[PDB]
Amino acid sequence: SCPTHADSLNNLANIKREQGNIEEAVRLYRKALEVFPEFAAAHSNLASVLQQQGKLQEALMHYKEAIRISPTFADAYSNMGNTLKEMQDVQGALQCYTRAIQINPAFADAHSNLASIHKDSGNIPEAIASYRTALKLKPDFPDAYCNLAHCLQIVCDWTDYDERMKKLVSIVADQLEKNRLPSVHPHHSMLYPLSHGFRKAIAERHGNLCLDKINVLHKPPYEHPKDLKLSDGRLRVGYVSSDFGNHPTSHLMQSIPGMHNPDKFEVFCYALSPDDGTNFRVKVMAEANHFIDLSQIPCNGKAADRIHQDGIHILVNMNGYTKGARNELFALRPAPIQAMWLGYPGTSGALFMDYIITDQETSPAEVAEQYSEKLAYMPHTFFIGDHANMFPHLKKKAVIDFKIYDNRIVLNGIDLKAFLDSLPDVKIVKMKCALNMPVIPMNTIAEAVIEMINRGQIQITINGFSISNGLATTQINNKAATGEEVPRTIIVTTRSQYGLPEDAIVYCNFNQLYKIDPSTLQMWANILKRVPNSVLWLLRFPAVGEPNIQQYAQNMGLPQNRIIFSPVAPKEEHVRRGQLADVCLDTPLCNGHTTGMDVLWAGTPMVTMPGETLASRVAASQLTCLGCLELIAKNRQEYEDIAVKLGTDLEYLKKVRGKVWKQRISSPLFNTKQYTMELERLYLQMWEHYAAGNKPDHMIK
Ligand SMILES: O=c1ccn([C@@H]2O[C@H](COP(=O)(O)OP(=O)(O)O)[C@@H](O)[C@H]2O)c(=O)[nH]1
Repeated sequence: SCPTHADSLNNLANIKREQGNIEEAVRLYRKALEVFPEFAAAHSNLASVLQQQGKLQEALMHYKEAIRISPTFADAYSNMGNTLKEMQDVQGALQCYTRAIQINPAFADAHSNLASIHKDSGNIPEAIASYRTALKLKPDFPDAYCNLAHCLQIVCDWTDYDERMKKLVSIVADQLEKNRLPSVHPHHSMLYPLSHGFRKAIAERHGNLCLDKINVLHKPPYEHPKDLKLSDGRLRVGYVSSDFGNHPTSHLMQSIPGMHNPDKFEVFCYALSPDDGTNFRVKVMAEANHFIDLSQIPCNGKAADRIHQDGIHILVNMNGYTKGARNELFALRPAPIQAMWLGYPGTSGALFMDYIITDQETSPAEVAEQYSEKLAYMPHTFFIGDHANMFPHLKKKAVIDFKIYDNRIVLNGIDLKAFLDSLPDVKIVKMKCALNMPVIPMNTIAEAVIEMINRGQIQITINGFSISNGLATTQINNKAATGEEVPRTIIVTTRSQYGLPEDAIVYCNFNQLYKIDPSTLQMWANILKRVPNSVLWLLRFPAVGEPNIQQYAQNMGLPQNRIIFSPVAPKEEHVRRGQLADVCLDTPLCNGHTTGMDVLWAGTPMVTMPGETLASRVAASQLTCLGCLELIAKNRQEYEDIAVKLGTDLEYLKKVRGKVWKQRISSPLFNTKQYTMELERLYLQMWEHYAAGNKPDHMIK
């Protein structure tokens, strides 16, 4: 019952904790509490190691004790908050934060945590405010600084940008050198000028967080299959994602599990999130050989057991370091071969991952040192899209002529042909080097369509055919607006709907604004200045970034009307309105990935400049697969030149649009059947290699 004794125990456990011996520390803390139970400091310490080990429910118990013993303990309130946050009790976490701030107005950590809550809930201006307050109270505060840095990045606040990037590097450099966990998230490292080494290290450090959380389970190594006998000659492939539902990932690969060859493969889909009722989740469950809902097995131990009992040979990680990931499953290694795929544009940096599925364009062998996994190449690009299936109505288009452009007033529809054949005089414009663009002339009918658009009407009727206003698809068929269903009506899309000029080159970029940096905007200003008859089309993504971007745009000499903003739209509208643009200017810092497949499906030429990171090379990979090497810039000047040519030489622009318009169908880019077959071949290399007794090595065909 001696406090001086218990205190000595506490001091000793801190020692064991800094040596990285988490397990012995817990034993010492527990000894201190057995001696002197009213020991606030011991409860608080034991709580944060229990939190590290993912034993949240029990850590919460000890934080509460620490609070009862010392009601002035703002540090304990703030930590207990983090625990509740991790338990998905954000209401209770918020209470813990504000209460710490009430007790100690100058307690920086609580302000930083309060900010994070806002940052997660999309309230960026509020998060930015609380971070700034935390930094005023505690100027040397890496976590706060780096998160604020990301907030500023999100809304395009480039105040002291150059100096900011320099301090981020200095922070990561100092933390890595002192063997601490870097304040920069692995997913965000792709945005800052860190060395390839630093990025991988960050990733690794983060991957190790899973280890304390699984070591606690005390699980033995799993015995993996050495053959395919128990699976009747079938390779068992497990796809693990928290995004089987209305999420970009499903928009890319939902068709794949059903395209696997049942003779050689047995597809197991492991959902980390619960059913959201969308068709995406419905399709994958219906076409996968087995669909397992792991969201109902919260214990990573019991969940990995499930995977192992299914007998998976190749386990595929589609989350990496994104929201909803449960990499503890991979840390446990329930499969002999575990690969990174599609969902995360980076390296896990962790031992528990063997391959990263990619291609020679995205990840050339000379930069194989930015990954920790062995490279596994797909023949063309590793990127795939399900556009051919989700938006087949965009396979053909038709225009209306107002005195011929291919992107001023556009009609799409599965029944578009039958409607045209009902019209009196339709001119059929040929595309050279089997393809044509029907042109509806300015008639009484063509006037009624314009009319519906100008008056903001939902829809009209022409010769019994249903003509829909592209702005109101969600009132006509919400499932069709989200991409879950193919539209059953003919849709009209115009530049007037979005305030785009009818007589100008339209450069577009439909990415989140965080992908844009000062150097990129400067590049785009140079283009707009060299092509005076043009505008830049961007999205309010988020809206608060618009005033910031516009502000810098005018510092570069661009009048307001040069950049035109639109609101974020439903999937189908988003993809469809891409048809309106003449050219898409890709962001070099982090390319449009899904967004890249989007603009390409509309037959819109995309100009890109491949960097060194995987994230910055996906666009070029897409383009080479498509067959457009002349849209790939080697440097900033060639990028600006390529865009200035497409903008000023109208025949060259017509020729390239015609290329993308044809090749998006003829190339293997949107071919999910071929892609799946290539993927299967890649798997079999992986398996043959492992069965032959070898350890993972690069897979270049
Ligand atoms: O106006 C828009 C703009 C974007 N998107 C969708 O939002 C997602 C963007 O997510 P992400 O930032 O991850 O795109 P990526 O980085 O993969 O290109 C994509 O599915 C787009 O199709 C949309 O539905 N409407």
